[PDB]
Amino acid sequence: RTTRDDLINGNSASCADVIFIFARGSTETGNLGTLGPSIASNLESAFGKDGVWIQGVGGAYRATLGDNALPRGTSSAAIREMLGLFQQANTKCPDATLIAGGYSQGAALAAASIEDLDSAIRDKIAGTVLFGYTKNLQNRGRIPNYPADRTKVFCNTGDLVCTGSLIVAAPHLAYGPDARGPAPEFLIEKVRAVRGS
Repeated sequence: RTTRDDLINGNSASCADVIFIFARGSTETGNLGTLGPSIASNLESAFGKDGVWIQGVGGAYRATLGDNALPRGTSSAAIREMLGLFQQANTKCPDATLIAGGYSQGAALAAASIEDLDSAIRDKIAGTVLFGYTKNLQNRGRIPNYPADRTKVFCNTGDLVCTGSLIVAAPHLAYGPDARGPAPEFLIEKVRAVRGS
């Protein structure tokens, strides 16, 4: 449900082919929040339960609302936590294709982590999805040091955080349909583009 630790719990001897690391929004529960479970269900349908590991960013990432105001849109401790997860994936399963995503503060977290990542690991992330991306305007719809063709941003009209503000309006809470369809569609397509099928 809202908590998935497939990478942490996973057996190195039987690595999944695909590893998905997702960061939840502010004040959300577990380590997947409101959108992560929907994406996970569809990924499992496409790759099979044993074909993909779903890993939420928990630990030091408290998803504290106030941290949206920090320089990178999240805390240093949260960035360290997500970086460590990408590092764990790379060490535990060097041949797995990675995919990532985040919502709201988690989208800023995903962008900051990917920017700081060792390039050899960053280059293994086949696709990244960002919902209600709080640094959308500041970063011009991109994740620094990461290609545009591997990035998909879902920013609703009227979602003020996509337009340089930190005000939470109704459109910021309307990403359900995207998480159920286009987001997993994009991730599956990007994985198949490099892995074949």
